[PDB]
Amino acid sequence: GFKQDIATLRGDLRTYAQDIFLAFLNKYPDEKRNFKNYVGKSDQELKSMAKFGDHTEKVFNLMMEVADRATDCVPLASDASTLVQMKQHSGLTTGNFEKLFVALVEYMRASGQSFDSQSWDRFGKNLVSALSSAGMK
Amino acid sequence: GFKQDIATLRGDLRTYAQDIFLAFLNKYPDEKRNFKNYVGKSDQELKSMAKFGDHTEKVFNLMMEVADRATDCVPLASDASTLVQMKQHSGLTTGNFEKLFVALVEYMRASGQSFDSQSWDRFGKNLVSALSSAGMK
Ligand code: HEM
Ligand code: HEM
Ligand SMILES: c1ccc2[nH]nnc2c1
Repeated sequence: GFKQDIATLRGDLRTYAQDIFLAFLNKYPDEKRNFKNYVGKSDQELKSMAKFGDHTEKVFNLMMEVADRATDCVPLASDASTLVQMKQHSGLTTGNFEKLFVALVEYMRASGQSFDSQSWDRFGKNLVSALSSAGMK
Repeated sequence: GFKQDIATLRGDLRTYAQDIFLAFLNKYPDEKRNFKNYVGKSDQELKSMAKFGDHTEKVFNLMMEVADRATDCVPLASDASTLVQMKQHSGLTTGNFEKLFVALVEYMRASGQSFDSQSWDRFGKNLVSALSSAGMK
């Protein structure tokens, strides 16, 4: 279930982080505007750069902490507030997060492994509603 | 304390993992008997070898999970059974693990941060005793 999936992702976090972030950028090419430095590069070109993996790994470490602290796939309000207030997230809206979790669930369903894709879809929806309650437009 | 230290290490895991594992190999150079490929290499040459980067990341990803599942720095018996039975660990004895943790604790004490070094010393001793009970020589 959801708790085991956190362990699966953590066990090979740098690899999963890169693959899931590429699935997001490829599904929603207009989202690369938040990431101007990745424009004009294929998947393999992005992965060869240490900065890409370094950054994504740190992102997914925080995502897994939020997921592990959730109750029944409902994140804590205090974790949603951290995500809203981070300077790096200034001017994001909840739709950016909605799209990230649609891509993440699609990746899990195509992987042919035993992810609890329903729990992740629910986590993404509950994270969007928590971000709005914590002040994100 | 110990739980916060897991969060500290996870926030810069790649760099902490390679640095601690290098501290282990430089304190105990005979431990290269298990890593014949690492002979004749400086730290900066090891860091640019793909499989050094791979073992080391996966060592620390899993070690952080074992730490997180522990109670008062005592690991789960099931976690010890998994570590003993890994086909990659067939040539190992508990002394290989003891030495890793002696190096890890020395690294934390020298860092000048706020690690709970005493807790990591207990965790390494308790992991060793759990590995023995699970079947490691
Ligand atoms: C639960 C979801 C998310 C988490 C856990 C998260 C976490 C983080 C973290 C930890 C960093 C700093 C990483 C580093 O040190 O390099 C970061 C940076 C950033 N995030 Fe997110 N993020 C999330 C969702 C998003 C989304 C949906 C977007 C946009 C589509 C976004 C855009 C950015 C940008 C633009 C940066 C700055 C790039 C940089 O580090 O220079 N994030 N995020
Ligand atoms: C808590 C401590 C440790 C954990 C959690 C751990 C975990 C792992 C993991 C997850 C793997 C698979 C890595 C991969 O192939 O990508 C692995 C392989 C290995 N572990 Fe460990 N390990 C630990 C300690 C050690 C120690 C102390 C030694 C030797 C002194 C050792 C020697 C190996 C060797 C030789 C392999 C296979 C070849 C290699 O990865 O270079 N491990 N270990
Ligand atoms: C994937 C999901 C969230 C992110 N925040 N910065 N970079 C990210 C990549």
